[PDB]
Amino acid sequence: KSEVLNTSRLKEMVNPGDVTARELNQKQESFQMTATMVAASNYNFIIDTTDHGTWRRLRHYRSKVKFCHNPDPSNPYEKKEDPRFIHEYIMDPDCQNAFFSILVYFWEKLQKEYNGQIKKVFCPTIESETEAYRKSQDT
Amino acid sequence: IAKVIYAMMGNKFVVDVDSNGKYVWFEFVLPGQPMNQGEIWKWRKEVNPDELHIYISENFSRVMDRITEHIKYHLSQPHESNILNYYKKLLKAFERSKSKIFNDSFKKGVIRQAEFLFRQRSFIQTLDTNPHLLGVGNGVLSIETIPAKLINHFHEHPIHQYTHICYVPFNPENPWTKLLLNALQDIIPELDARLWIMFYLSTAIFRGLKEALMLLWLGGGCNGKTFLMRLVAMVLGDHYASKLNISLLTSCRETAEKPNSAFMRLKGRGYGYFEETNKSEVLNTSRLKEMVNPGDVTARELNQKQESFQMTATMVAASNYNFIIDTTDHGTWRRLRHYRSKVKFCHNPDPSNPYEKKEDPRFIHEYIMDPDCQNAFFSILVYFWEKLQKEYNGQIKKVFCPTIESETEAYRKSQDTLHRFITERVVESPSAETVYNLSEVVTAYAEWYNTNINVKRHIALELSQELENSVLEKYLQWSPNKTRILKGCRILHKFETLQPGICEPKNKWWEWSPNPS
Amino acid sequence: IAKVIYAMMGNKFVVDVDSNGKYVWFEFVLPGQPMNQGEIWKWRKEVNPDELHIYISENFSRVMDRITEHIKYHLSQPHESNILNYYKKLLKAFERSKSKIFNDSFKKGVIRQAEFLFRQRSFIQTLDTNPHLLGVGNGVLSIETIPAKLINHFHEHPIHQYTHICYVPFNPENPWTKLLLNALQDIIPELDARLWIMFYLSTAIFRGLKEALMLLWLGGGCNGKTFLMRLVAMVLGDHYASKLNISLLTSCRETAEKPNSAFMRLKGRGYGYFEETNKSEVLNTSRLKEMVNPGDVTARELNQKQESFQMTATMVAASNYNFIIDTTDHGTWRRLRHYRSKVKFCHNPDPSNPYEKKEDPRFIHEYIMDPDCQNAFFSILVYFWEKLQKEYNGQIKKVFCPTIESETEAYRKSQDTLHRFITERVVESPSAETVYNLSEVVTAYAEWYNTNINVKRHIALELSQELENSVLEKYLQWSPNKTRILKGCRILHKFETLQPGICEPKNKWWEWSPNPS
Amino acid sequence: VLSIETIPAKLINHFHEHPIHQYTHICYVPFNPENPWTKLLLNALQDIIPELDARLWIMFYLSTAIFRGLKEALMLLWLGGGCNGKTFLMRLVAMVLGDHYASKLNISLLTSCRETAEKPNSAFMRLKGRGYGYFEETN
DNA sequence: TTTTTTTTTTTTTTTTTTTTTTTTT
DNA sequence: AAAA
Ligand SMILES: Nc1ncnc2c1ncn2[C@@H]1O[C@H](COP(=O)(O)OP(=O)(O)OP(O)(O)=S)[C@@H](O)[C@H]1O
Ligand SMILES: Nc1ncnc2c1ncn2[C@@H]1O[C@H](COP(=O)(O)OP(=O)(O)OP(O)(O)=S)[C@@H](O)[C@H]1O
Ligand SMILES: Nc1ncnc2c1ncn2[C@@H]1O[C@H](COP(=O)(O)OP(=O)(O)OP(O)(O)=S)[C@@H](O)[C@H]1O
Ligand SMILES: [Mg+2]
Ligand SMILES: [Mg+2]
Ligand SMILES: [Mg+2]
Repeated sequence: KSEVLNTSRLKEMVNPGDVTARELNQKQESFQMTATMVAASNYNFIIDTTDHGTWRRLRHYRSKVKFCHNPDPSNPYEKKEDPRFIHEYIMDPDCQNAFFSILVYFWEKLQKEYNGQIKKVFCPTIESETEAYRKSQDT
Repeated sequence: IAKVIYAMMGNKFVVDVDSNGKYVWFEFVLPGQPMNQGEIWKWRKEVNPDELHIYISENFSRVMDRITEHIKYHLSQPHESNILNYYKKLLKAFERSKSKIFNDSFKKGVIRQAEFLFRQRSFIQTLDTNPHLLGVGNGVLSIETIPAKLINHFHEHPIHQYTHICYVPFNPENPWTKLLLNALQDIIPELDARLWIMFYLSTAIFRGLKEALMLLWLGGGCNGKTFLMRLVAMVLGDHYASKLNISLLTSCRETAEKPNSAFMRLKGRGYGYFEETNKSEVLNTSRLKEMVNPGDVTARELNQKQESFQMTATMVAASNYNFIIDTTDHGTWRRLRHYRSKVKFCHNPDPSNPYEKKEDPRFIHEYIMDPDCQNAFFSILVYFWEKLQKEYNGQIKKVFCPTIESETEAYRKSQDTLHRFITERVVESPSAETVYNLSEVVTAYAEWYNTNINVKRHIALELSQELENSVLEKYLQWSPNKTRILKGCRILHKFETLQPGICEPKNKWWEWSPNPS
Repeated sequence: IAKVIYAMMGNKFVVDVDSNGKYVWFEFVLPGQPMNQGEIWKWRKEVNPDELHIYISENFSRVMDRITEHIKYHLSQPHESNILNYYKKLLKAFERSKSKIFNDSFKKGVIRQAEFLFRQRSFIQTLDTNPHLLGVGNGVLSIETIPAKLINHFHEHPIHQYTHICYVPFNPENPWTKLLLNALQDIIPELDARLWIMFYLSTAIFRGLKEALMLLWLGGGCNGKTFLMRLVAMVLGDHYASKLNISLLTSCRETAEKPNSAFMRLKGRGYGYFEETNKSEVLNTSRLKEMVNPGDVTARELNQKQESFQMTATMVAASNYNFIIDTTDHGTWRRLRHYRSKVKFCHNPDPSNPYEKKEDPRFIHEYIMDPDCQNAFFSILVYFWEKLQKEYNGQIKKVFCPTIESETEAYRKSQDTLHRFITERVVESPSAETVYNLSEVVTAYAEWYNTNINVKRHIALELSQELENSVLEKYLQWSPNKTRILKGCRILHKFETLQPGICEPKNKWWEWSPNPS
Repeated sequence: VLSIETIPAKLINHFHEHPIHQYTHICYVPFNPENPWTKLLLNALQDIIPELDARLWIMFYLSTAIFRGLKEALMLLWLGGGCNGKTFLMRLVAMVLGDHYASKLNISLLTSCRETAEKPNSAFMRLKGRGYGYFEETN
């Protein structure tokens, strides 16, 4: 369901800096994280803060397609599921090869255009959906 | 010597490095050698190659004597000063080396050296990967093609796990098979439900990817569900079937990350069953969807590091108490199935109780100890899986059964506290309006099922939208301050008042009948 | 050398690999050698074959001497130039090899080499598996056929565990047997109950699958329960009996924490007992029915992995505090039997108290360390087991005893909080209408026994169906809003105002009397 | 080694065959009331407990501490106040008997209020072979 | 209830081996 | 000087 969270080890992983913590059964060595984070859910996240910096390093979106097994013409923002589309199509290595090619091509496009600055690109939906969250989530 | 031995008996031994970095020897079993029951025509794990140790001391001696004989024969023929000293020195050195093969330190060194020669890269991780091969007492059974082929001869399949249940082709004429079929028909009266449940159970033989379906059905207190669960688990074997904790799904409790030996279960297993519950159990997403979907999952080796094991076993949960489900998502209530039994065995069965019969006290205490019973059950399961493959091509969701998915949807119409409150307290009484942002309604609903159903921590936002996920939002506009105030209801308390506002099989049912069945 | 040794005395030793992957040595004990008490005619576990080391260093010497005579005897007879050098060289080589056996490094390698020759596959897991064989002080006891036969000579039974109680044929004329029979009869005045209890205790000697039955009996505060409980365990031995903690059966709800050692009892133990409790306590748990049933169970013990073992033992729970039973499962009630003691030994026994006698201070403090007491008592139990097999063919449920199952069913009519409340506030006062939905009846029933009986987490199921599982459903309808509103009755919390609306044996009882008895 | 098998007790200071290994470092001598220490202890002991019958009964109970076999189930607890000298008597016996046969256990154990689940417990141990257990004051 | 006990080591080679120079062929 |  919906989850409540605020700065609870949030900014420590948000920033590209360095943190450190328990290492299984040891003390620590170092944590230089470089991985992109994504958190998709069907329940609204509860945030209770007004820090400008936290909202600065945040993005929000909301998809509008909810496929149905009985899709009528009156439902434009949904279609028919393919049960095998998730159950299979991942086992075929050719699918991963094609997806990897797509990812490499898109990364090269990003490097060519905005030179590695993800925030340099402009998307009307992006930020707008994020500031919409800012407009919300404020008791 | 290691090279000679590898060239000599090298097709029978395989050495591979374990997960801990220790070399392990595997032996290929053949008839006519000391062995455990049911371990024929397939590989086994060996601590040290003992029979290789006796082999290097027994069989190599004949080759040694052949070399000695050849040397002596060459010495016999007339020659020149070469046989004066060279042949004699070779004979002396070879004689001194002959006894070396018997030395224990020498033998250990030879074995350690030949570990590298017998090394075969990429062997452990490809063990039991084929799901169409199942280990059996009389060899290996292949279900890749219909009909399934029993292999009792030489092969090259990487099969090591097994069960000690000998396999025979499905023979309905067997007395034990007929008795089991009749008993199974009696336990579940409906033909269509019987067939559907048997087809679902036959999927436990397979070990590959399967459709994400969960079976959970109710039954009588003395129904006999646990008999079927224990029988299936016994027939499949420990390596493929294991008894998981019913509460596990009901209560996620500690995270999988937290040391869990049950998390090390479901790895390679083909069966996991839930025991009877002492009472009704509530569960929702408490490691539910993780066990539901067939995707690969991690593997927390108790206190050790975090592995990843693929899960494919069939999960079944049987109880005499219902289970509390608190959710509305269609996806969760689309990979579940429900059924209810109707047989409550009695030791004084009057004619006025057709939906029950006399117990057999020895039906559970014994009748599992007979190996013939497991053979018959295994044949039945194999035959049913073959029938499913023939008809629906492995698609369990494709088979139709009217009584099933009807009890399931009936259960879906139940186990919904929100609808009870709706068509108990507000519906049929819309002729008023008292709503404080539905917050009063949320609190009333919460306290209502706190005493009515159960007490638990609440979140205001869960009903902030679930109210619109009902028939309540038929009249809900909002004030200038929004507040989404409902436009009609009546908060009712106490008594108040009503204020204005299938076909029976002919002789055989295992024959499945034609496609309509 | 190892080949010669195995061909010479190889039948006396067996080498098998343990579960941990370490070779283990087993020696068969024969009379005429040192041994621990009660370890005759059966296999024993030995870390190092010490008797073998002295055997290869002493007994093997004479075989060496026979070689020494043979070579010189052939040397004595005149021959050609072969005896000039051949016999001389071999004799020098052999005498050099003579002293090699007395070396230590040489002997270590011999033992390691002989581990392959003496290896016997599938030997540990088939040890102590036959339930009809019991290790006794004077050999091994077989209860396969009536009468039970004691084997005290050579055999091939794979038996390793034992108890140190020497067996003698049952003699009722023995003074210890006479005293034990008299005291035991006085302990339980009822003949039929005495017959029923002894038969149940007789199954403890068995080590195979048994009828699922739980014994618990009540009575006097100082009856003498622990005397009989201690005697059976002491006689039947530690290897087959264990002290079981009551907290395991009375754990709150959790199945097990990640390690568990107490539950790993009953692995080979054929008997476990439960003692007096601090106070009346509830025991309705998962283990209430999970442990009692003959189905196999699995658990983990710390470093030991999470394996399974068949529960094979008889459970008895004697106390003076009545156990709080709260369930409606007829299956659970099947496993349980109840009895009440009626003897309270007193230090001032007057004739006006026939249901008691004088204590014997030395009855428990001593009379146990005497081996003859154990031998006589064990004979009594063994005789009973043969007798029970003769009459009821080893079926404990089919034995008849009028006083048992009568006090038990009277106990069943108790420990029913709901039924007690039924004829307390609503029944006998049905002429009113003050019954809302079942939630209010849940609350009303909850608050009653909250102080009258105990506090408990009142979940919905306690009356969501028990209303139909009662006598109050005769008038149970639902409104247009459903709600299952009862037709109503005088709830009337509290009770204010009125409510409107055997045969004594002649001289011997172990003779059991004829079949009716 | 001191033998209490037969009356009177006999001391073995020569060769024998009894498998005994544990001991205490207190030398044994025949009981002589004429020793100044024997009189000194007896006088103080007599003053500690005034009643003759109680004095006899208590010390007869404590005399069983030498024995190491099975004993009748008797629990002795008694009340005092202030500097009553109770600690003196328990402490004297413990060292006299020695650690191999006497030991001190947590007073909480006596309370029995604490309950132990499936978990290691050490204070329950140490009672093997001993013949004397003494406690102290509580909160 | 982790917690710390449990785990998990943790000795792991070591001796030896060979030679051994002398001896005695 | 080479083999034990
Ligand atoms: N086909 C059958 N013919 C004869 N007896 C049967 C048959 N099927 C079941 N029984 C008996 O009826 C009972 C089966 O129901 P139960 O086993 O009591 O129900 P359950 O689901 O197994 O829960 P349990 O076993 O009570 S914990 C057993 O006593 C069986 O021996
Ligand atoms: N048949 C008998 N003849 C003589 N004395 C007996 C007999 N049976 C029991 N006693 C004695 O009477 C007492 C038996 O009752 P209790 O021992 O007080 O009750 P209990 O169930 O044994 O509880 P505990 O464990 O002994 S405190 C013991 O002192 C026995 O020695
Ligand atoms: N028999 C005795 N002869 C001489 N002095 C004694 C004797 N018994 C007790 N005392 C004195 O009284 C004191 C003993 O009392 P305490 O040991 O203080 O009290 P307790 O009851 O043993 O427990 P504490 O120590 O007060 S918590 C010592 O300081 C002794 O000097
Ligand atoms: Mg059952
Ligand atoms: Mg007792
Ligand atoms: Mg003091």
